[PDB]
Amino acid sequence: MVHYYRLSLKSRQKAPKIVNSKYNSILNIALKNFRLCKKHKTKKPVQILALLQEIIPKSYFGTTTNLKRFYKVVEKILTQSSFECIHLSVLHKCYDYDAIPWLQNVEPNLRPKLLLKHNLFLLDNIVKPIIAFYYKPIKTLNGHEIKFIRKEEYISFESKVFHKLKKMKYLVEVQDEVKPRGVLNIIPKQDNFRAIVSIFPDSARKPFFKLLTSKIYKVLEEKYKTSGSLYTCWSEFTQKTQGQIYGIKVDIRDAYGNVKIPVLCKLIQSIPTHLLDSEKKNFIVDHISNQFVAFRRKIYKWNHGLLQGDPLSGCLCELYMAFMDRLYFSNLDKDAFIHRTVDDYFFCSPHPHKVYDFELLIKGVYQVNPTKTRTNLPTHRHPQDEIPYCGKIFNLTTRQVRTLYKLPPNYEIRHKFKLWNFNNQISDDNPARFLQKAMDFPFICNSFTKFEFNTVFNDQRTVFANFYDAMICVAYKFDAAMMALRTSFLVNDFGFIWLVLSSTVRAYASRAFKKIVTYKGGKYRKVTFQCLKSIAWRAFLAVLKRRTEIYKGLIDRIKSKLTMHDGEVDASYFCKLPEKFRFVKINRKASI
DNA sequence: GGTCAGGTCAGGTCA
Ligand SMILES: [K+]
Ligand SMILES: [Mg+2]
Ligand SMILES: [Mg+2]
Ligand SMILES: [Mg+2]
Ligand SMILES: [Mg+2]
Repeated sequence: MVHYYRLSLKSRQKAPKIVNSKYNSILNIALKNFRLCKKHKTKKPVQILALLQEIIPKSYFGTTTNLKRFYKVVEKILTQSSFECIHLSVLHKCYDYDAIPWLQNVEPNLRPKLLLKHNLFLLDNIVKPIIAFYYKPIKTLNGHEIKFIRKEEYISFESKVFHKLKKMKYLVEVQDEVKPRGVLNIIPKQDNFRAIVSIFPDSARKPFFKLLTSKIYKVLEEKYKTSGSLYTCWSEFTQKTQGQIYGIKVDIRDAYGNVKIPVLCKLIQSIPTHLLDSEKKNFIVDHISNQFVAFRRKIYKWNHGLLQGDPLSGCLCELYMAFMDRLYFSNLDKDAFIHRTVDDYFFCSPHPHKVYDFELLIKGVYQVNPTKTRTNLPTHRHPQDEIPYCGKIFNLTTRQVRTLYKLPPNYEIRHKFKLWNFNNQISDDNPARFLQKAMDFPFICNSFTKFEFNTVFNDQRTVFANFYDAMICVAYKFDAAMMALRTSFLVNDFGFIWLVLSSTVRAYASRAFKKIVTYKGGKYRKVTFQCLKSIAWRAFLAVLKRRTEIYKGLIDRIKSKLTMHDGEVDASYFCKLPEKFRFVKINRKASI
């Protein structure tokens, strides 16, 4: 059946004027207060919990323990992440039914269900609605994190930039009631406004879009020869060049916006008809040449480049950019190294003047964002030996590369992991499936690759560092899952935890070992399987020590094989958790 | 049973 209740406000319901006859009269006073609360002054200092304790009479809850149990899930909603869920069970289970006065008159057998129902009501009709009334939730796009802005200042931000967009031709109204492709959302991006579109779901045309994008990636393969895998690029470049590596990374400003629809349409028509049929060709071009979008119940045309959020703008922008930089890429200096994922260029060469020339070559052809550009060039004001590109960190001097992590200060790492799956729901009495499914290798698979475990251009100690960081991530995921077990499963009778923990350390060590042996490097000495597993456990402890009273049984059990080969490993790094992970917030508390 | 090939689901990466 269904054992999950979703935390997102999306599923909320607009409160009725009166209680529905099914629910008890008590709720109405809450409802009344809610209306009063909505009418109440919209003071900018606002805490959802305080206002919420006023509108909801405590008498509904009866005892303070019952009330606190309910406001715990309210707090969870205030601190929610995308896709997060709780068990519906938690809304009735372990509630002191003797305290609830209105329930006391009713027969005990029906008390849970009724309670459940009523609790459900108050969340969908009051809690989620009032939160949505005072606050607006926007995805940070860093993990599953959700930032809560005051509704007023978000509407002012979105309308400010909406007028800043109507004034310029970027957004016009074509006003012929043409069907909206999707709804435009404006979601803050530091300085930039990052305007995107949530397309409306179309299942009938989705296979056609997939066919189209497949054909376009095939024209990118057949023509404009693939630039090559970044791993082998870096490998051959570091092996062939012995001198100091000078490199620059540049971020194209509004890569999708500044594409020219006329040029891209006439480029789409250029494709030979056997690789793309002319009827399909015409579809591609009139799709991208006519982009119609619904804003505040109004429809507008988008005439600035490729609309972001489309199901065919990515492959098209790649087609455009890759064709457009063919001249440089086709033949450069044999010494030189260049690579672009999408909108992000990375160029390294022994000769500094060449890197300088490349910066100015790209800067003239396109308009860049100058804060995002990173280089070790002496002429630049803040040269760095470590340059970040494609979710990795390349140190040009050391020639070492390490996984890049994006953890702002005060960031709560629990956001990074999706523990709840509404399509495949685990019952509350099956904690083992939840914890296991959380610890399946697929989530860290990206970091268990050649790039991070190769020793061809990576030092052995840097291989150790990458694996240690990956295991730290795994452990934070484990701890988050444990908290989820305690918050919603609430299964106190749990001893299966250690089996999953140990099995996962074993298996991840095996995977990293098998990928490390396959991509043996010249810098490779001897790499223990045993001390790799031991490093996994020390990485765990670095995280579990953050909640040592709650975990002390487990951590003391862990301490009782940690045997660490080669003198280059400092070994201080493995005992103390890295500085990046020390300040991430592992306790959730309502900040609104 | 042991491979494959297709398909599906899942969680992660990049921009
Ligand atoms: K960016
Ligand atoms: Mg970028
Ligand atoms: Mg960009
Ligand atoms: Mg991660
Ligand atoms: Mg997915």
